[PDB]
Amino acid sequence: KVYNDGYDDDNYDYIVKNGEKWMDRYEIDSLIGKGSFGQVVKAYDRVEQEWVAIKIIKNKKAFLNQAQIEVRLLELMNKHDTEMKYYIVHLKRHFMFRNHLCLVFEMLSYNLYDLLRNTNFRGVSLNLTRKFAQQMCTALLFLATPELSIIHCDLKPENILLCNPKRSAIKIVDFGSSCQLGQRIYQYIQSRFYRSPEVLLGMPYDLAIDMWSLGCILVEMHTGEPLFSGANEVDQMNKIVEVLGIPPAHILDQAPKARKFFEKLPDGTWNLKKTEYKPPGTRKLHNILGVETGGPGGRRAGESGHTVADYLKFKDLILRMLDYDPKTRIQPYYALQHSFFK
Ligand SMILES: CO[C@@H]1[C@H](N(C)C(=O)c2ccccc2)C[C@H]2O[C@]1(C)n1c3ccccc3c3c4c(c5c6ccccc6n2c5c31)C(=O)NC4
Repeated sequence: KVYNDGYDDDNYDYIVKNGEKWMDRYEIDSLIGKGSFGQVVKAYDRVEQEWVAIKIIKNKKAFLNQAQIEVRLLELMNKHDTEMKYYIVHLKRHFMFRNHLCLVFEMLSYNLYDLLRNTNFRGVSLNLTRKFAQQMCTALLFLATPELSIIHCDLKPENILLCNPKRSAIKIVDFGSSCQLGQRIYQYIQSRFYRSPEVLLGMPYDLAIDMWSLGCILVEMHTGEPLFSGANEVDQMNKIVEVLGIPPAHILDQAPKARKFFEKLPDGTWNLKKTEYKPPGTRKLHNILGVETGGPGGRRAGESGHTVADYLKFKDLILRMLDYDPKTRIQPYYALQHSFFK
């Protein structure tokens, strides 16, 4: 039982070895990430004299073909001149090495989930959250470039990395599972916590599903907990409704999976199917954010930049991101014009 001459394990993953030299160029330091696609390695590039992250794709057609699509999107994105591209992780180059496709990315620092973990899931300031909010909106404006029209499709704290551990600059990484506007190919998409209503109801969707994700992420960044932490899709929708109420009838009348979560009563209105929740719309975002009670858990009482006014602008922006209708849900260009960023 030997795989690819001893270089691979039984999952077609490359057996990583610390200190290994590739092509008299890359000095492999250690394994820093792992996934179904394969592995991510820290390394030093002798030619450019810089630390890089090498994503080593499994030696398997399924995963190689997926990675070739990633490479297309990244190169497509990195070609565009506009400065909005410096919120996407840079793909420096790619190559084949002992039958594994290898993507060389710039090396970034911690991810926003690490950040939350350090606070013991109590969150970061509204002032830091604003900075992240603006940069993420700018990155979405970029993905909305008509010639790109890219749906990241899986936005979450662990996919948003800091450039430098002492600055607020962030970049979105991992477009491996990244949809693109067009004919619908997929329906089970996004990570559950950040999955939009249109996806849950099996409806048409577009770039607006990333905006939904962002709304959930920003609240999470300031409280430290996920806004909608569903253990399954029923739980997920039920938690969304707690805060936002029953979705509008005109959406549910069209929703193919409306009946997974709701029933249409004889009077024509929609209610939740019974399955431990607060009534629709009664777990108010106002109170989740602690608008008038000194922020979440009162921990921001007396910190500057956390007044009622400051919280009202943030709350308003968030609600416009969590619009049930993806046609009127706020768009990136308008997000950046909001009072919360002035
Ligand atoms: C996005 O981070 C992933 C890894 N997660 C976030 C996890 O394993 C986590 C899952 C759940 C909860 C917490 C972490 C961290 C690590 O490897 C992963 C696979 N990666 C990928 C995957 C796909 C494309 C690009 C990357 C990168 C990249 C980097 C990266 C990392 C840098 C430093 C430490 C860890 C680390 N990682 C990185 C990573 C990177 O610097 N550039 C691209």
